[PDB]
Amino acid sequence: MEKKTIVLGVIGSDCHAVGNKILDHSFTNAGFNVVNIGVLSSQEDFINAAIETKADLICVSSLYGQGEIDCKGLREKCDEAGLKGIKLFVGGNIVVGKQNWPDVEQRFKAMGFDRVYPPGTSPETTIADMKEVLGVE
Repeated sequence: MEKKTIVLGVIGSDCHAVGNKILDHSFTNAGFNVVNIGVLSSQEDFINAAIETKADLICVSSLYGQGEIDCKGLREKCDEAGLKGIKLFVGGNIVVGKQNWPDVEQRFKAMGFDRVYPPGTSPETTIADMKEVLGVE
């Protein structure tokens, strides 16, 4: 929970990475470690490196630009009950929704250990990245 490990990346077509947008600065604001992959959706590949670095949380810079891979990727990592990564502050993740998610995160509402930053947030919300996840939920 206070593990120094933040694996960040993804994003689709949007300049380059307006998510990169120093969410890694929040690393510093968490006294955590950096595990920037890039703009890939390395599931089972960075899951092998999630044992390595010991990914505490995952920060996606995409509102579904990772598929059902990253969706039931970390949910499967919970359901793994071996790989630690039950904290997923998934930036963007599904547009036109906040709290009230469709049938998709209806089942992942029950899980709902993953929060999302609504489209139109700020890096001010990333100060709140590791403020809530490290604090209490």
